[PDB]
Amino acid sequence: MAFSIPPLPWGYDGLAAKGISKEQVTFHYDKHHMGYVTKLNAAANSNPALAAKSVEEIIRTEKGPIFNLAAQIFNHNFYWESMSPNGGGEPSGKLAEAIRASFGSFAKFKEEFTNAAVGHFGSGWAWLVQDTTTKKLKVFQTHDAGCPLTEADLKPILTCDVWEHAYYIDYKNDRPAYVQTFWNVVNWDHAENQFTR
Amino acid sequence: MAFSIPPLPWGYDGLAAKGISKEQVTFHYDKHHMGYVTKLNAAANSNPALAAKSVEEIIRTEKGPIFNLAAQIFNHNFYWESMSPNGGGEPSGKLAEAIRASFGSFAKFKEEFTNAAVGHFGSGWAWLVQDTTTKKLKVFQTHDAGCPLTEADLKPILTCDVWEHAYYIDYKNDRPAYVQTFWNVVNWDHAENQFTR
Ligand SMILES: [Fe+3]
Ligand SMILES: [Fe+3]
Repeated sequence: MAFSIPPLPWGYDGLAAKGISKEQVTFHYDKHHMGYVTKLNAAANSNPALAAKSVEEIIRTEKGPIFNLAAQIFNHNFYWESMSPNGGGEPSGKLAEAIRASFGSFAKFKEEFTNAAVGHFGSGWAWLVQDTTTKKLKVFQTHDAGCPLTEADLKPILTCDVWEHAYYIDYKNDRPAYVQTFWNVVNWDHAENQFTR
Repeated sequence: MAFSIPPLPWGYDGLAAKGISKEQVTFHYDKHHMGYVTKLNAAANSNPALAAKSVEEIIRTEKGPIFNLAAQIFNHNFYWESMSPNGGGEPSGKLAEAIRASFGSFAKFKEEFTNAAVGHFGSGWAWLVQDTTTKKLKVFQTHDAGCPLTEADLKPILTCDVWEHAYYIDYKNDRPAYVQTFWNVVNWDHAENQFTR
């Protein structure tokens, strides 16, 4: 039973106190996120070769509907880890310095990331990524199930899901208020560990 | 103040007895549909030439965010017309015959359209269109704000919005159930009129 996903890092109701409700997290994880696993497992049932590949291996090598499934699996995993009930505020140490050295300031990064997340048209993802050659951090968008892992030199640090299902239950059309909530839950512990390796 | 949209053909609660609630229609129309109009009016404020263009002219000639706004305006206008509190069932007369002449049967058409609507990944639109050269009817998908008017010989007949905001209030993740509701409100009167010209 080929593919699985980790449990939510902080439980179904983990972000309720900070603006992402138990109901919002339940539909998103149980229906959307697990739905991809379900569909991937069905594809894997008749293809032993596919079943033996990691989600990351699939993202790097596959195309079409099967790519979208693995990509969405990784993106959602990374999304839940990008948030915490103890998130928010600004980072410190290595990451905070790197943000300054790439964006000029935290405020400027926050502006660019907000503008990317709020401005994305249709279904997609706002990322903080690092260029592994230059070591520069950048804001980076993907559309639909796009994933920075398909680009040779990009290492994801953080992501915010901006598909409508990520926020529709709590925020309806109001994605700006959702993104403001993302800033209150953003997990700098996870981001720092991604940055460091 | 340059652009406007028609009122809902059948009122905010018009489809509530057939599976699309007042709430769902209110957010879709008041927030999403009218939101495009507001954003297009802001672009038109400083650009008298754009302000004097029809939405269809913009769809055929402009590119980028301004295209997306006009195309979404047209597409949503067409969507509301594509439904009716008196819709559902099967067409009659000229359109019913043309459906048979293009798909082999109404059932086959319905299967193909349902598969398109349900299967569309990310944000988009399922359409019935006519090729104005061959006269043949086809199921045709657009992604994001894509609009059949950008292709020379396609005339739209009907559309179902499959952006998550179109169904998320009433149906959450369950797009299949939403598409089944679409079949109960589909407006053959609008379809027939688009077909005949
Ligand atoms: Fe999602
Ligand atoms: Fe819509």
